[PDB]
Amino acid sequence: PTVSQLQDGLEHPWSLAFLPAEQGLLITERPGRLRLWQQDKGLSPPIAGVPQVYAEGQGGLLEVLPAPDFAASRRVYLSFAEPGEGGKAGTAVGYGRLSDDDARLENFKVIFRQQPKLSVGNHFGGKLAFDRQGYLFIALGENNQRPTAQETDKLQGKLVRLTAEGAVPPDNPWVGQAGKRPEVWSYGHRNPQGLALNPWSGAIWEHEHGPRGGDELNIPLPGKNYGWPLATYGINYSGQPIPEAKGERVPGTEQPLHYWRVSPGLSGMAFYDGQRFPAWRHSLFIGALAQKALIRLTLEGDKVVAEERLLGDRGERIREVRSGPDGYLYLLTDERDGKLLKVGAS
Ligand SMILES: [Ca+2]
Repeated sequence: PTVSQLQDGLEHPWSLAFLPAEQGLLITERPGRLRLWQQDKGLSPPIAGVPQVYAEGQGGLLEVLPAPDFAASRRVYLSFAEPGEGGKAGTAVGYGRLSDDDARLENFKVIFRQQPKLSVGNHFGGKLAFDRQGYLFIALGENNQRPTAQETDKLQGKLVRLTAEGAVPPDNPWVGQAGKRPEVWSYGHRNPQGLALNPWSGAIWEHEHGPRGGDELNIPLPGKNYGWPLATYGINYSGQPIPEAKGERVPGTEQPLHYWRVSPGLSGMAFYDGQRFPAWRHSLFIGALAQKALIRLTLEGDKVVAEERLLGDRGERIREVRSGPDGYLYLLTDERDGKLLKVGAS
């Protein structure tokens, strides 16, 4: 593949999002800054009005996602780790309006908070995605408290579906059910760092880290249990089993679409529906942090039929993957001197 380094000097960049036409790209730096990159103008100073964050461990400023109607509204959603009571943090999601001159995020306000707050630095999740109807999906980790992913009254280890304003859609699976959070779409997730709308089927797909082994790709269905920590393809970091695990397959829990017994460290995900590189059409691209590579899965409908590895000689932790309107892939690398990369098939 071809690789062009478009920008360096990004401190642990986490998310990118394209703005319309040639207006550029927004990029988050996990320590807590939002930037705008454009091909002629380079990288902006930090944009004003961004929330303060819990910038410890894996937390900080996470996803940036312009609203589907950004051209009209200039609305920009952000996810981030937010401090709370008792010195524990949790994920939060809000939005503001990017000013006409790109200098300031105006009137930022939180619309959703993970509760309770249980993290001391790990497993925020944080990816965001809109579906075809404009509903907002939010992927949440279990804050490193493994059993809470199974608990229906806790927002740990859940995929959440909200309206554009953060309200609960009345057809969410748990609405009206005692002891269950009505924001929840699916449960039993560990630490999801991939979330994307399949452009052909209209289904949200998700991926998540396993512990020592067992990273997973899922197609999450409403009200379904993805099994963490009762079911897993991984073990604990010590080499002992995860204490709560009953098996790789556990009845009443849904299997992953695809799994990796040796964890690449999945991060970022994009379906390729461009015209520039026809050989890449109907592929799903996923970053690998630990294995420092880009994964390409060939799809036949909902089936994964082949797995390819790219960029394995570059030595960069791939944190973010987006399919650009110009037909190239755009990546961020997770390092102190983090990079924005433009990647093509040849
Ligand atoms: Ca699972």
